[PDB]
Amino acid sequence: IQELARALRNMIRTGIIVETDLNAGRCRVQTGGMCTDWLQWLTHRAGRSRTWWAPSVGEQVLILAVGGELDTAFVLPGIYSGDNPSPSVSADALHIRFPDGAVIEYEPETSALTVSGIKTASVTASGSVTATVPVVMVKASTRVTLDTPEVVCTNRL
Amino acid sequence: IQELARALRNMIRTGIIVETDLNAGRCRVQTGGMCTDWLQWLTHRAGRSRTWWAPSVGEQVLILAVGGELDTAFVLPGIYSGDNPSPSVSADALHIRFPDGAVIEYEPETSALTVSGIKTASVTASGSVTATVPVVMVKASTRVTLDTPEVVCTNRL
Amino acid sequence: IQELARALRNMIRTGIIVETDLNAGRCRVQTGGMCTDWLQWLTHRAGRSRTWWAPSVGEQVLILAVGGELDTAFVLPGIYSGDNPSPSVSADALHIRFPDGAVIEYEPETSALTVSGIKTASVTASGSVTATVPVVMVKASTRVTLDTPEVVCTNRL
Ligand SMILES: [Cl-]
Repeated sequence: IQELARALRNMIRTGIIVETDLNAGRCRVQTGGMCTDWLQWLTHRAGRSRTWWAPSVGEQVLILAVGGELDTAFVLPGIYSGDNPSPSVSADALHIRFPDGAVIEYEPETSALTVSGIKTASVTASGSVTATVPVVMVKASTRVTLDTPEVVCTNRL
Repeated sequence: IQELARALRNMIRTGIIVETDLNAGRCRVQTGGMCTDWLQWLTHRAGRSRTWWAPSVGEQVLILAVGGELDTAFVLPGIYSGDNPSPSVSADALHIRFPDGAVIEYEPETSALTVSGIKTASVTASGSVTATVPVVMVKASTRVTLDTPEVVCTNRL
Repeated sequence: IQELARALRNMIRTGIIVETDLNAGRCRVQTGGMCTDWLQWLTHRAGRSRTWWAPSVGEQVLILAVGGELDTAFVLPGIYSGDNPSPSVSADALHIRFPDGAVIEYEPETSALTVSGIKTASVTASGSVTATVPVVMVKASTRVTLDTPEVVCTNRL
């Protein structure tokens, strides 16, 4: 029958985000000769842990229709394109490129953890922050301020 | 035929996690008028790099059936709900909210990297940990301990 | 009809990565009695933010065919296997295991943020890096170097 085939071909589609609604957490997607209604996108976690990282206009995605009584569809980022190419060719590295030019990266080849291209950086811990490593370098252009009752240097200078 | 249509509608479904098996890495999901058998969930990576971040009871997910000789199905988190709403409305930020209230976040708008709401924090490196930035502030309520043969302050006090 | 059923069963498949092309960002996958052509894989983000974390040979994945005029298919990691088992059983923790043995982990149970098993670690910020916590420990086997015009210890020693 002719629409079982229509339902099957529309079950999984690919397309481009054309509009986002950050409050609703929904987007509209151009796929084939139409633009979808407002669809939710899948995120990494939406349970006891919750992630948020909104897809952007121009981002290529899959659209998965559930069909049935419900008949909703969901958006799943993301697919590399000419406009949005892979930011790396590394065999094993996790590489994250933010639109401000910042990079978060771990490269298992050199075992190098890299954060760069940012302005601010804050860690607020209630108990302990420790660091255990042969060499530590701080290159402060302005000054390092040590707001504490106490600093123990263990040996020499 | 009437079950091609049944297979098609059951190919992609949405539902809610009702039980987890952390040892097996499987979950059961309520979808429509039934609860699935124990299904594996998809994770970010399961190769040379491996991720683990178990979905939780109450989390809304997609279920994707492979059909065929195999006929298995897999669970894919996650979809925002009333119980589990988006933890942010930020246009570009990666925002992670843990159930202990901790937040990991980078906001490209302010280029601010944020870790907060945690107790402990440990970095164990075999070689070098360096930090290159104009201003550095440490606000230790108790004390900072510098267990090293040597600390070079490069200029003044 | 006999190939609506063939299209339906081939719509969603599972298989194993047998070859990768890091430049093209494509992989070939063994599924059933065949190996696919070069298929793109889905990544976390491919928009204003862009992620890269290539799947590896031996990694079990889903393959999603879009059918239709396009008829392409996309690869979605990842599924735990005997070769690539879950690196954790933790109820709430995000756990990342790199092939160099490094671990990135937050465990909400103990509220402990863990980075370990790495060699290098660099943060390059243009403005501020601050840290706000009762206890701070640095255990430098070799030396800590403070390349700054100024360090203010706020009280005592
Ligand atoms: Cl992800």
